[PDB]
Amino acid sequence: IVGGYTCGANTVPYQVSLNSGYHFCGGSLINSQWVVSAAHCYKSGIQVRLGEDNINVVEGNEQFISASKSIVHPSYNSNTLNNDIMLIKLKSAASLNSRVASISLPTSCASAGTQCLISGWGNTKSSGTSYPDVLKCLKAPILSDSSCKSAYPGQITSNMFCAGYLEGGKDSCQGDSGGPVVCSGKLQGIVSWGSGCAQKNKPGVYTKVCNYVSWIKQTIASN
Ligand SMILES: [Ca+2]
Repeated sequence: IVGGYTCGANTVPYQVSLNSGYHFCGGSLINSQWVVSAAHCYKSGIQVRLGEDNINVVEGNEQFISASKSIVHPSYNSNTLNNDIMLIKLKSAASLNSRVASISLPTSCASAGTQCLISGWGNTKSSGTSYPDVLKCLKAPILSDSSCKSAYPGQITSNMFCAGYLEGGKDSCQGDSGGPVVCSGKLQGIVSWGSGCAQKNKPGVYTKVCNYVSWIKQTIASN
């Protein structure tokens, strides 16, 4: 996250870190046994880390649970990043409390102008590299589809939205991918892609979760 603020420990209780020896992507806890992330974060050998603030220090609220199954969306396209969404089943259910909690799926899609919260452990610089150890947060609005398509001609599908600031300076970045975009208490987006981070006229692009609720629910019900 570039241009954000330190969230505070366990203030984003649905945020997960995906770990394969190191943090590589975020995700969101949607019930006691399932996480949603970005398909481009797929790899074998995932450990899901819940209850994290500092990802390099054991602070006492963590739960570390291995994945038993990963399911990339049937229509994910790695070249265009269309349908950039993946479900991960945990080997055992997490223990839910005030510091480790699920986030609700949306019943309706959010409109442009709605303010959302984006969070992650990704790079905090638009030029160069500095990775934080504690969770960072950013408040940002959903942009109109017309502004999004004007920023990224030929690249925005109906399964994507832009959020952020056309002036630049505040955005998600590398290492935030897979993490949550929460608006009015519901999961509306997944951190997916952008051109650099925090550049003028290049806001972040997010997977539009409301288009996937039926797939999510049916997949969980049968796996
Ligand atoms: Ca920790």
